[PDB]
Amino acid sequence: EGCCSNPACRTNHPEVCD
Repeated sequence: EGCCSNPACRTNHPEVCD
């Protein structure tokens, strides 16, 4: 996926990766 690594794109919206 595309935001599940950089912890800051993840924590913004995480359901689009985890």
